[PDB]
Amino acid sequence: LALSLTADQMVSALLDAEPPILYSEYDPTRPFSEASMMGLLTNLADRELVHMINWAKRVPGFVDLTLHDQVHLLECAWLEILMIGLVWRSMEHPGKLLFAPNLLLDRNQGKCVEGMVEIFDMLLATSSRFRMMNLQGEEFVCLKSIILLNSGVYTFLSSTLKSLEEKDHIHRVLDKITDTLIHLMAKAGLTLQQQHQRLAQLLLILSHIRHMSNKGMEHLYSMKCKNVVPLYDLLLEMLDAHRLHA
Amino acid sequence: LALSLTADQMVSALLDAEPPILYSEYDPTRPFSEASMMGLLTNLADRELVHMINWAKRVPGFVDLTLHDQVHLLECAWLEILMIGLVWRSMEHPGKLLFAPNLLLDRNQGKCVEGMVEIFDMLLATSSRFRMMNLQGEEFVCLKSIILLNSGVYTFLSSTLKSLEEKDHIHRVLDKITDTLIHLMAKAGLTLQQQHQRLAQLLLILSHIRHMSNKGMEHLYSMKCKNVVPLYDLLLEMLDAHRLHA
Ligand SMILES: Oc1ccc2c(c1)CC[C@H](c1ccccc1)[C@@H]2c1ccc(OCCN2CCCC2)cc1
Ligand SMILES: Oc1ccc2c(c1)CC[C@H](c1ccccc1)[C@@H]2c1ccc(OCCN2CCCC2)cc1
Repeated sequence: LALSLTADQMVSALLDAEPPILYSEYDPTRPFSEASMMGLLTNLADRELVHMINWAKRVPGFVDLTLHDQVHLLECAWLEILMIGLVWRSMEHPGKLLFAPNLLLDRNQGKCVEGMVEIFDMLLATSSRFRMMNLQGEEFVCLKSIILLNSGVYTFLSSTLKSLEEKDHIHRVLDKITDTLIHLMAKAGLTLQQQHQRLAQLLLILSHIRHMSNKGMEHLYSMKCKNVVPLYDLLLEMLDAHRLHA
Repeated sequence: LALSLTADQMVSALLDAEPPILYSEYDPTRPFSEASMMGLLTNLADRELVHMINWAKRVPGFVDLTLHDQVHLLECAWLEILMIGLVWRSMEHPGKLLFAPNLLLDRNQGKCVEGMVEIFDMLLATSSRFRMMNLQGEEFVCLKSIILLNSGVYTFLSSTLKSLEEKDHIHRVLDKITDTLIHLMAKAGLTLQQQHQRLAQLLLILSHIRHMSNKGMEHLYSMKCKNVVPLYDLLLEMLDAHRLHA
């Protein structure tokens, strides 16, 4: 039961749920001139999405939702989630984006079309902002979970009784995550004022993350495959697990 | 001095700053068939922007910024600000959007191209959400001010000393607005837990507002004039006031 966790248990569950850090797939003994940067990043992102499913299923309360609802939330959120992870791992790399341990790019490497130089700079500024806030790992996992639960919660196109229950559940969990962030902050010695202030600062950054995702989606839709499985459909298949591998 | 206001003085200043509610301009004795819905809404939005300048100049701390910074924040925020106002005035109109007192549209009226039916539904859901939260007028003016100050704050493309001071000032004001929201909430009788929870719920809605603005921008850019003054430029002229009308 997600609504029964204590703050410590919420944090411990998020921390234990973290996905791995993957590597970009390229021949390191090959000229950099030769790689397609978008190809690299597309390959990486696509591998990260499988692990994002496994992560999401471990976010307390997520699998209490309907399959359809779980797909919708991921369909709305996945790009924000890739981005907040990128920005987290880039904190200790001022001026650079740590896409993977073997793929650290500066803004000059974002310029090869099109494109990214816009998104690049925005991602770097957000990384800068987290650096300046001394964002902690325990706060980061709360925020990534909040994105998962929140990004899609006002675009469910139903007001069925089931859909009211789904939303109410999501709002309860999100409330629990707010309580957890506040707890982390009191435990770190912050005054109540600084607690409310820092909570607000962190949530306000999620709106820049939304922006960045929308801008990035604009680029990705402007380059979309034709006779392909819709994302909803890829998401649904990865989420719609059997229990034969128990 | 904005940083010296009490919570009561912040609220009183925001409340006193509210823009007027304008009317759509059309011949009411003329078939509805004949109006261009986008034409109506474009005309209205453009009139509202002048008043948004006057509003913004009254948001404590805003005119302490540089002219360039004030233009940037408005350039990033203006569509979110029109939208949050729309959603506020639509609360008491379930299923309808109160663009103006003489222009209340349901989702079926959003369908005449293209387009809006997407944006329409999103705006209605946000209105629904505020209704369900019993959003208060005093909270609404805090949130609209937060959008003004926050939407553009991580896309200033400078790290000059002046630009560090600008950002620090913005963050201080935003902090003051957080304190004010918390104050409103304690004064309304909410427990501390409910205070943190409600603060987080309200700020999380700002990310849906960002989304909606981005989607709406996508539509507006897909219909842009050629030999026209850039928005930055229109904004700069309206903001770059003389003091000859004292
Ligand atoms: O950790 C990460 C790995 C890769 C990335 C990011 C984080 C941040 C956004 C990047 C981006 C750059 C330019 C334009 C848009 C986004 C890029 C990235 C590249 C490609 C992506 O998408 C490819 C399409 N793919 C098919 C279904 C799932 C997505 C996603 C993200
Ligand atoms: O209270 C309001 C008045 C009008 C509106 C809104 C709020 C919410 C967004 C609406 C919208 C509908 C469809 C697509 C996009 C947005 C529309 C609106 C229409 C047109 C707009 O922009 C016209 C361009 N104009 C030139 C410089 C300033 C903007 C803005 C908003």
